[PDB]
Order: sequence, then structure tokens, then C-alpha cells
Amino acid sequence: TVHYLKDYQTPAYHILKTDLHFDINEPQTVVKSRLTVEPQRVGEPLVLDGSAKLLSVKINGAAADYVLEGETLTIAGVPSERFTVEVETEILPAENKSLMGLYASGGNLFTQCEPEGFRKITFYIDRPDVMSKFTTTIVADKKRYPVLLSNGNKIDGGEFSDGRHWVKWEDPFSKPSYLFALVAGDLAVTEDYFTTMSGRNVKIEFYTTEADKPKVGFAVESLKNAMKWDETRFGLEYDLDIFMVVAVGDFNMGAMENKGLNIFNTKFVLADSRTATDTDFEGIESVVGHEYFHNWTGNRVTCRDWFQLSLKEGLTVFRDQEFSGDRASRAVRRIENIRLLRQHQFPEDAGPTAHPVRPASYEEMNNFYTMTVYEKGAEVVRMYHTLLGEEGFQKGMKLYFQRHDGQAVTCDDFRAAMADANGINLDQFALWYSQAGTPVLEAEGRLKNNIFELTVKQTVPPTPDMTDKQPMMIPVKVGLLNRNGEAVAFDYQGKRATEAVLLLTEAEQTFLLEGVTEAVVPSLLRGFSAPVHLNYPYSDDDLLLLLAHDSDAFTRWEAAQTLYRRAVAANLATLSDGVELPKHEKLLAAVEKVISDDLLDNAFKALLLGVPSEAELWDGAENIDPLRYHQAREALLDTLAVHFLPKWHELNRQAAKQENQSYEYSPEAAGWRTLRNVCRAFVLRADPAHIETVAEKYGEMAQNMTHEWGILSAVNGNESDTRNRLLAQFADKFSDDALVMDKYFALVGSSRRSDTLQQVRTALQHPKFSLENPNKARSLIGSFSRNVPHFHAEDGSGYRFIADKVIEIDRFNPQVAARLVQAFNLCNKLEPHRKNLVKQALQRIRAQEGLSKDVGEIVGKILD
Ligand SMILES: CC(C)C[C@@H](N)P(=O)(O)O
Ligand SMILES: [Zn+2]
Repeated sequence: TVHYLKDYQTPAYHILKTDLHFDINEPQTVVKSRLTVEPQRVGEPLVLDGSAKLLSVKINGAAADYVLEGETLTIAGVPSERFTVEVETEILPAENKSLMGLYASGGNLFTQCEPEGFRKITFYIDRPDVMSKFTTTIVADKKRYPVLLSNGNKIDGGEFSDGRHWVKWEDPFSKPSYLFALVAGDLAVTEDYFTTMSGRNVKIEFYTTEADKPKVGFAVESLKNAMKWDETRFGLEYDLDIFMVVAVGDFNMGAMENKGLNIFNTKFVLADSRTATDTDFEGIESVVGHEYFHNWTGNRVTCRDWFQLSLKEGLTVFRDQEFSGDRASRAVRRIENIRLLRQHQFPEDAGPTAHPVRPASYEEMNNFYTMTVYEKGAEVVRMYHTLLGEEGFQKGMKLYFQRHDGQAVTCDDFRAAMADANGINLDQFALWYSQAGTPVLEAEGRLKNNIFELTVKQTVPPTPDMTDKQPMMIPVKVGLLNRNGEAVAFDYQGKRATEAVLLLTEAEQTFLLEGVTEAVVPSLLRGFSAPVHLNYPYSDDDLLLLLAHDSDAFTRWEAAQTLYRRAVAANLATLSDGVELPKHEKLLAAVEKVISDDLLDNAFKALLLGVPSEAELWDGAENIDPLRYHQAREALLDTLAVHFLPKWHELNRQAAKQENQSYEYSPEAAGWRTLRNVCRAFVLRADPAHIETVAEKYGEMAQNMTHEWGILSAVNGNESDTRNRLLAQFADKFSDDALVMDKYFALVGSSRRSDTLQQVRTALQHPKFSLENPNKARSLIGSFSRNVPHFHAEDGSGYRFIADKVIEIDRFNPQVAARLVQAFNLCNKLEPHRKNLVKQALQRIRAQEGLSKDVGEIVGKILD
């Protein structure tokens, strides 16, 4: 069964009220529902999704005639007007390792319903265009389960003689089933509040383990920032007098926006300076923000169907990105977002699983929680902002909510509102949702008479879903610099400005920027103005100029990225010829000017010193030997490390001095640490023996996790025995901290040392490792899967190991397995010996009896 967007039809039934009652016992939990049903297409059979053990079903209090087949329950004869359905189900939550539905974690009970988990709790119409008002009663042993939560307001509760107690939660806002949540357990509470702009108090409650409670203060503060910001930037206000957040250690995703009761992977909720990196702190802020932002972009307005997922996720990622940029370091954070997009989304769009931001079809929707839908999604939203300016963007938002509050809508609807609110036509803009693949811009510039003539071509390649790709609406932001690097004005569309947005809408256009009276070098796609590859024929000297002098952060960074890229290409040539490495003399010149320029933002400096990844370097190539790209990259870094070794120590020391013992998270302090960690990595490349020194004062350097992580990362590839001793000490010191143990496993899994495969196989049996825990599994196995020299070992060991673990995880958690199997996405682009080995492994996965739909769908795309 494949689901197609073209077949969407409205539901035959609506569900008006959903009354749930949960009776929690050992080992089983019994769910009794009462649904109020409203026929839309009278006489149609009533069709309910469900997979929990069914004990009884009734229509108006009476035993119903029905049939159960697969995961559907069908009742043929049903009233021609309002009726009730009552379903009784039974669940064994300790047996649930998929972590979808109602499941156990650390002795407590949690739910995860998006996208189709609710049907694992009860039989229901489990689709997001069906919206109902829920009231949830929960009964459980008081001592084992003192804390009992669901969405909305708590309106009643009591005690029973036998030790049980009960609560009743009423959520007055209609909602689709994926936004339901229940939590039951012995949990510590952290209390606070925010007062909305119209003077209402909102009680905030974070729930964690008793031991984890001291690590939740920064999450709380981030939430209060996020609430404030949604008021001031979007005019959005919270709509209940309670907001609850619950941390859980077994969780497949990052976090979940259930209405008034968000549930969060601990890793996006818990931090202190001793156990979390500054980056961990920044993740907490974006993710807490993100989930709070969903309250409007997702909850108040939800999705008509899952094909529309990006209507909530692209827009909400844009929101969280804007929140973080407004808090601090906007340009640096923009680049970070771009780099992530190019490093993970682009390879997606170039590979077997490429899909549109709004898929036309899917077998299993859990496979479409992807970088394309989320990050490419946010870029598309961002382009509306680019075309319309902030004020015009907020007008779209207003009309969006005016029209669609309380509805389940589509990406077309969102487009229409940005279009109608500003009286502009965005018909062509729809292709950003329906056409997959990364557009490629070919660009030429000519200065003749006093005009700079900029010719621009676009193609979008075929992807596996679609061959025909029509030209798109693509904004390209541009500047010019003279030989001395200063801004240059030009005349475009009437105005004389120093920058413009050129709007490419055709296969090829020329843009005339008139009034130029200097030799100029153009700066293109400023701010990464659209998610595309641009080729322009720049000299190295042109790049050196852009880098030293250009006013836009991205374009300066892209220029360094481009030099790094050219240097790696040069390295591949010589190593391939068996000759000495190139001298990269201009590059080294440029790095030196970056290292030494003290007017550069510290974090930005750090990004300028980052070399593109192996996946970026093999973009577009065929017959890839990943190790040869890896050896080329490694050679560059070794050259940079050795060549500038003493400047790496000095930068380090300047950064230490600037940090000034301010060990707590702050954007300012974090910037210095980011730079200090880049130096540590280069130093330990050039001089692995410096590890013994580092060890001698480890205590003294380990003033926070940012420092321990950065030192541990820098040595992680060192073949010294000391590397192993330090990891073992790290495991020992932080053995009770599960999020820190995830770091240990990530280090084990990512190491470039020659023995990583066996060290990984020992880690599987470490007393703190659980294959059944998604954080752990990703940490060790996911990391190994991305470890280029080891995953792509010529002997096939890496591919065989990963394929076994795909097979093994998929028996309890198909989601984690389907994410893992994507490590093989490069299959058809590898050189023949590795391709054969990859194809064998994918055949072996395919051959497993009982293989999930999740993994099957992915292996099909790679193999067939
Ligand atoms: C699948 C679900 C738990 C995650 C999303 N709704 P996000 O808010 O993490 O995007
Ligand atoms: Zn989300």
C-alpha cells in the first residue's frame, strides 16, 4: 500500500468529542473510549484505525457488529445521525520498544502519537483532518504513579480506598489525534510562570527525574524567552493558563509539541555547564522554542494530511531559527544553518531517497521526517520573507491565522495567504513544494559600457519521483566590489543601491546593473538567498578578495569554502598521480589573514577555518572511493595543522585569555570556546604527543563540558594509549549521567584510529549501553555509520556490521533502523567493489522475514 496525495478525500465521519479513560495496572493498562461521531457521508461504513488488543466495541451502549482485519475495525451498519462508539483496549506498555504509542521508560509511562501512534492506544480515525475535543481520565496506584497528566486543564480528581488515585484533564481546543499525550509516573516538578501581554499568568511545569531536576533551569528560561518573542515578533499569545514539559530518556525524536504537554528527549531539555556543551545549550534553546512555536504553527492551525507536514515543520523551523538569531549571533547562526543544509539535505536531494518538500506519495510516513521537509522547508518559508520583507511576511501570517485558525490545511493555503495578503502572484512559487532536487545556477558577468551584465541560467535535475522540472522562482541577492574591495552602487529597477534581489523566474535571464564605473567582482546569493548551487567563474584572487573584504557573512564564508574545495581537488590529483602535495600557497596566505585578523568575530573565524565534509567534496561525482576523498581531506587538514602549528597555540591562548574563566553558557563565552576548540584539533593533528601534556593538567582544563568535549574530540583519533585512558576516565567520572554517556559512545564510534570497529563491538556490551535506547544507538552505531574510513572499509566490514545492526534494531524499533539504513544511500555512486558489497548487504536486509515497511521502503529506493 502506497499512499498518494492525489487521492486525498475528506472523512466520511467527524469525531466531535473524545472521552478517554485509562486504568493503569501491572502489567496492563486498559483504555475505554467514548467517541461522539458525526456522519458527514451518511450510510458509509465506519472505519477505525487501530492495533492495540481489542476487548470490546459498542455503538450506543450496545455490542456492535463489526469486523477486525489487519489494523482496521469496520462497523457496516451505523446510525444516519449522531452516535457514540465505545472502544475498549488493552496495552502492555513495558513490551513497547518501538516507543510509539503508550510505552514505559525508567519505570514511568509516556506517549508518542505523531504521526500514527494513537491507533496503538485505541481504535480511532487517526488522521489530522479529524479534530476532536478531548477529556482524559486516568486511574493508577498513587505511590507508583503520583503524577498523572494529559492535555489541557485539570478539572477533577480524587483518591480511592485501595491506594489508587485519579485525575481528569479537559483540553478545550479541538485537535487531531497526533497531539494527544499522557504521562504517568513518579517525577519531580520544577515550577515557574510567564505573564502574557494581556496580563494572564501561565503556570509552567517541567517534569523530570528527581536527579535530573537541577539541570532544567536553562530550558525553563529559554521557554520564557520563546513566549516573549512570539508575542513581540509575531503578535502570538498563549491560549491556556498551563504549559507543561516532560523529559524522557527513551525517545525517538528530539521533542513533541502535544498541546500544553510537550514531551522532550532529555537531550533537548537538560544541561548544566559541567555536563553540557555550549552547543547542547543552543540546541535546548532552539528546540524548546520550536515546540512552543508549534502551538500556533501546527496546533492552532494543523495539517490536512501528512503530505502537508512541512506546512508546520518548515514554518516552525524558520520560527525557531529566527528566535535564535534574534537572541544572539545572527549571521554565525545563519551560516550554521546553511552548512547543515548543504552537508545533510543536499546529499538527500542528490540521492535515491530524494523527495519534494511536499511529497506526492509515501509508503510509511515516519520516513519523511527529513532534512528536506524540515530544513529545506525552512528555506522555502524564508524565501517568502526574502521576497516580501518582514512586514509583508507578518501580513501573510495574520491572514493565515484569520483564515485558518482551528483548521487542518495545506501548503497551498499558506502560499495563498502570503500571496493574497500582499496582492502578489506566487503561482510559480508552488514548484518549491512539488519539485524535488537542488537547482543549479550557471552564472556569467560582463562589464560593458557602464553596465554589469549578469546572465543566469537554472536547471533542476530529474529526481526518482519526477523527470520534468520547470523553471522556478529563485531570488538571488547581489552586490559588487571594486579592486580594493569596497561596495559599489549600481542602478537596478529604478533605484540606485548597493545591493539587490534579482528575481530569476526563467530558464535563462540577463540582469543589467547599470551605472558601474569601476572594475567589479560580484558577490552572489547573499545570505544564501535561495537553496541552490551557484557556479560562477571566480579566480582564486577573486575569492581571496571576497573573503577579505565582502560585507555579507555567507558570501565571505562560501569563498573560503570554495578555496578549501579547490585545494582538496588539487590534493586528489597529486595523490592520484603519486606525486608530492600541492603547495596551496594562496590558500595558506588566506588562512593566515584569517588567523591573524583580530577584527573577526570569534565564532565566524571558527567557521572560516572549517573544511567542507567528505559528502560535500564528493557531491556530483560518480564511482566514488570514499577513502580517497577522506585521504585528500585529511592531507589538507594535516597541512593546515603543521603549517600553522605555533599560530594555533597563540590563537588558543588568546581565546583562553578572552574567555576569562566564564565557564557558564553565554553566547560571548561560547564564541571563544568554539575557536579554542578549533585550535585544539589542529594542534593535536600536528603534535599528537601534546596529548601527554594535556593529560597532565586535564583537571585544570576541564572547567566545563565544552572544554572536555573539545579536548576529547581533538585527541579522539590519536593512536596513543592515552587516548583510550582518557575516554575510560571520562566514562568513569560521568557514568551516572546518561547524556554524557552518549558523548562517550559517540567518541568511540567516530574515532579515526585503526581499531575503531572492535572498540565499537566492545562498547555494545558496556553496562551503560542499550541498543533499545535511541540516543545510545545513534550515539555509537549512527556515529560509526558516518565514520568514513571505517564504514567504507575496503574489506566490507563496516557495511556488514551496519547491516547486521539494521536487521537487529528493526526487530523492535523500525524508525531508528530506517534512519540507520540510510547510511547506504550512496550505493549507486560508489566505485564497483564497494557498490557490490553495499548491494549484498542491502539484499541481506531485504531478505529478512518480518522486515518493517519503514526499512523496506528505504531499501527499495536504494536497490530498485
Ligand atoms: C515526530 C515528532 C515527535 C517530532 C516533530 N513534531 P518536531 O517538533 O520534533 O518537529
Ligand atoms: Zn516540529
